[PDB]
Amino acid sequence: VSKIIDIKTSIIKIPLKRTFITAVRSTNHIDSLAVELTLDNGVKGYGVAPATTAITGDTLQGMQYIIREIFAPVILGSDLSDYKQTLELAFKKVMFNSAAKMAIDLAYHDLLAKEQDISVAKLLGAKANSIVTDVSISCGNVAETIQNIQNGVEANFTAIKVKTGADFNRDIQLLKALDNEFSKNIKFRFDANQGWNLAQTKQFIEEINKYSLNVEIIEQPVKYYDIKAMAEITKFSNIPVVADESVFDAKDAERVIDEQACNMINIKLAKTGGILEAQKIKKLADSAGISCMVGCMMESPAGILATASFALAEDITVADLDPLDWVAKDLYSDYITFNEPNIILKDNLKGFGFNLAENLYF
Amino acid sequence: VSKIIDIKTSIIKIPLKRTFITAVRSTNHIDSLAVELTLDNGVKGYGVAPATTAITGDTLQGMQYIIREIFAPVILGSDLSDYKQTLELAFKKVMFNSAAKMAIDLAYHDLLAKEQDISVAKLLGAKANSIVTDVSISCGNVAETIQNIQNGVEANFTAIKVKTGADFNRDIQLLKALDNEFSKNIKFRFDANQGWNLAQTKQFIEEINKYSLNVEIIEQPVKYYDIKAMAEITKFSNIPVVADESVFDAKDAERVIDEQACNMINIKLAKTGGILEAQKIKKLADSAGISCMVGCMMESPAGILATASFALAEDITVADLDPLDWVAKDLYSDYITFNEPNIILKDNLKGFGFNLAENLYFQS
Ligand SMILES: O=C(O)/C=C/C(=O)O
Ligand SMILES: [Mg+2]
Repeated sequence: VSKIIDIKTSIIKIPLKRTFITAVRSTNHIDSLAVELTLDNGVKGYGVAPATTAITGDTLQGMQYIIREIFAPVILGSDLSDYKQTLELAFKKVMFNSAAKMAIDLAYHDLLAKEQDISVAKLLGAKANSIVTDVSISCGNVAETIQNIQNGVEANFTAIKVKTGADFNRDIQLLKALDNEFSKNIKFRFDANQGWNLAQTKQFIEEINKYSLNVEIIEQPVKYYDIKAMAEITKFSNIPVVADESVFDAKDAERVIDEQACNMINIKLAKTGGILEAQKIKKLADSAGISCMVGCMMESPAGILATASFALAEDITVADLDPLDWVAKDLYSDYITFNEPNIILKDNLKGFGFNLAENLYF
Repeated sequence: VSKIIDIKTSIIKIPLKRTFITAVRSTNHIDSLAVELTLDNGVKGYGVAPATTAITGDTLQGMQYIIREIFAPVILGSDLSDYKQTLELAFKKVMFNSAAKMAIDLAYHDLLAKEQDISVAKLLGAKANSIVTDVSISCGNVAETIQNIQNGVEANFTAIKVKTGADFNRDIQLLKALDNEFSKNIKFRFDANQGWNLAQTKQFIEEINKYSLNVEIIEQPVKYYDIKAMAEITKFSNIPVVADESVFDAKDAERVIDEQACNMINIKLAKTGGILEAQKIKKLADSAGISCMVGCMMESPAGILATASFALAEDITVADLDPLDWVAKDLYSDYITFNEPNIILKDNLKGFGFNLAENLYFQS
């Protein structure tokens, strides 16, 4: 039987086509750690995860140490077929650092798929190859935001993720401008990234209802830990409420289900620590009648591919996967065609379908 | 008006005299990161935090990067007196990594006290200089466990923290041996490190009550996130239930208070990310009528001194501060008198008094 006999890691930095600015940070590149697992039959698997320290607490340096010194001793010499057990044993030695776990989990799935000579998407049960993404619009003044949205529509996106929560007055006034400039064929997804309080959230919802807008979701309006407010907003709202930072893992999902704190969960592999835990969330959500979407960090097209593979296998059609729009096409053109707004997996790939040759070998 | 003009770090590795084993992990050593903040008047201040990856997720490598590349740009050039808003802005850039935050928070407190020519304990409002600690006992077979406790008793410890949760059958059998070997002048504290399930915890508490033992606390019997079981256990138990891993920060404290999920919170600076957040927890607990104790990771004496200084200032008298007993005396004797089981702060130290630059080479 196949055993994992080697583990390597590599830091990969990808340039962005434009400056990416968040509440805490500004950057021109993506930081990623890649891991390579080698079987004793020569087959190599790969996984790639972002270090988004502000969200998951991961750092490249921490991930590298965790994988080399903590996970590796558990993994080396183990049978591939025992992966579920090996991963449970390995991950229980580390609190948090979900992105480090993601990299390992993905590499394992790459191995499992390659051993069957299929794609990871196929391994996971996917049939369809294509998923629609929104385009993500950064915070800004009303004028430039309206323009950014217009560029998105002209680029063929009909689903628009509008970031809010930085300036509440701006968020409210934006609604008037949206109602004037756009019809109901454009659908909006707001993500406040924890920036609103309870009263503000209610106001924003009421304000939406004063206009005629197609608004699909209100995402993470309040602090990740204020589950009471999330439940109250979910009850108050006529628009589906999405838990993002409130849900990393299956036990977080259990809490928001128990407390009725959202209508939909935004699953991100960098939060879940990869595909196994993401599957557990989807299963819990299905049982509870809670819908799921998929999302990502500003991260490698490799992570996007893994996420799209998971969503296609899980019948998740709502996706915020835009980072492909931020990087050079030739980075992903071997495994993905992005014909906006469609992310389309290429045919006949083995495993995920990307290799690290340039980073690891050249 | 003093301004922070440099930030440097050094790794510290310390060997343990004996093996530390809990339900979560086993180790013979402590890995820590020390940070040094330099003021423009030349005064330096220090903090030290453990990398206990299985508990706080911190690593030496992540801590180094966070402190030098993430926190440092926010801190460098800032006025010392701006510490509260500087730490708030810096800490917002990093989710988790509470031990990295502890190191920086402690270094700031060292500076604050030094600038007033007093000890940190004095800065925080302490009156007393002495706190009593238990000694903790590694998971192991019954015979070796009894021997370790006997060692502790002969060393003058009367409060004994017994690690459980690794082997439940052993845990139950041990109670019989304790009852046979020790009087009620010995006070036991059980800590399962999350290792039991709900049914086991109830059975253990029932078993305790079949014997004659002086049992002070049952600590974190179940998973950190099973707040429902913690509440059920708290309501079932005649013994105070302590939340440890269930409470890192003030918002965790609010949750366990709201859900009646413990009788007491074990405050650790490596979980809170330092003194400022630990003070917020204590205040919430006081308002809720919930008691606090202080605890630690298996960590350097520098973290122990910082924690004792906080406890003394907050009128916290219940302490699991034992790592001094696991390491060479000469590591702490500059700043602490440990007349077991009493941790006594030395007189007339400025700031904490760690004296780290003497033994460590700090680099930016
Ligand atoms: O593993 C440690 O460092 C400490 C654990 C505890 O005392 O709870
Ligand atoms: Mg979001």
